[PDB]
Amino acid sequence: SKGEELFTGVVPILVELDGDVNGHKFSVRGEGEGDATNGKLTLKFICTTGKLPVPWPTLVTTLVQCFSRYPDHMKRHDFFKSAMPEGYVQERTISFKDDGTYKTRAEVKFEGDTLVNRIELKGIDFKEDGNILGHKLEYNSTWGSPGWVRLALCLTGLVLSLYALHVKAARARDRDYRALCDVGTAISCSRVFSSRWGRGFGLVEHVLGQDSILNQSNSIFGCIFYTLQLLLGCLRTRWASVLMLLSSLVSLAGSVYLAWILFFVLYDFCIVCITTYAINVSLMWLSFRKVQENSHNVYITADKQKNGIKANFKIRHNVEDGSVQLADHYQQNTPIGDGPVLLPDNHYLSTQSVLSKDPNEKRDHMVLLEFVTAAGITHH
Ligand SMILES: O=c1oc2ccccc2c(O)c1[C@@H]1C[C@H](c2ccc(-c3ccc(Br)cc3)cc2)Cc2ccccc21
Repeated sequence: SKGEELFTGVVPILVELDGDVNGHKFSVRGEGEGDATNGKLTLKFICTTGKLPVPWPTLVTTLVQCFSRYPDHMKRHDFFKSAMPEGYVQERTISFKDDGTYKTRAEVKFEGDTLVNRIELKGIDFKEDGNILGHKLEYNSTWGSPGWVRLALCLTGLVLSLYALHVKAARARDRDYRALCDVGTAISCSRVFSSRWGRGFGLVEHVLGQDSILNQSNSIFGCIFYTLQLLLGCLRTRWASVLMLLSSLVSLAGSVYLAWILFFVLYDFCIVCITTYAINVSLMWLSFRKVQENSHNVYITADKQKNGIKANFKIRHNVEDGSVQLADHYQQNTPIGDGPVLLPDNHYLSTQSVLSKDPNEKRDHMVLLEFVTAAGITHH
């Protein structure tokens, strides 16, 4: 498109936002530059009116997708640049799960040589004690609380594993030892932990032999697994999530095997064992949700009725208590001008945002670096 010529260099950016969230009025001004050749944005935003009444992370998506890097084989699908310099109107509804909603209307267009994004934001139905108005979101932390749920699951698993280790040793030292989980008759955790399936899962010896250092009491692996699940729950990185997921998958396989041993080999309804299986299913589901979460591609489709595009996507904001706050985004873009625009095939934008602080800035502010690449259409 002709608009493309406006983005091959470095372009100055002005962002102006007037907002009202549950009657708390505020204004933001941002300035910086966009480098669409590298899909890169660098901006600093200031709350001009005082303290921002919502967390800065919740405004990132509202505060110029014309600066996305569209690979060359996708140049025909870049609506945003094709609508320039005349610009486009961008409207969103952002639904914060179990909380309020933002509605935004922005005009994005060139004024002289500056790409200007002017935005009106209305927020309603937010909870004063919630994560948004209550300022409970992490700004950019790389480590934090694991959350009450993960903590309960992992400490319970760890405590049970430690007790199983203790039980195995005590029963090895006294045939008449009775554990708290020795309920009687057909329920003896002592017998379970003392069986060959209680060491190396009854499998290690058959691959690594019985001498191996990996042929440890199951509860040792349990201690390690629950401790690492909790510690990885303190990390805010993709790789910690993938590790949690893979280890949960292993724990799933092992739990099903051990349950089979319980019911068809040992004939023992081991309540503490079943409890660890339930904890393992819980952690499996948590790591599954985690891996899903925060991928956050912006899914774009053409809206021929408005000569524009629509998009939808999910943002996950880390909460200081270790939980996550979903922000479900619905988006529409319509050209301001009457000249031709590109209507794309289905695709998505992959976005990475880095939030930081200006050590010399005393006003409430956010420094933002952003990298966005178009994808979702195979180059073949
Ligand atoms: O101890 C046991 O003896 C048995 C002998 C016969 C039949 C059943 C069992 C039994 O049900 C287990 C489970 C094994 C569990 C555990 C949980 C997770 C992992 C683990 C997960 C992922 C990765 Br990666 C590595 C290890 C290992 C063990 C730890 C544990 C702790 C207390 C009580 C029971 C158990």
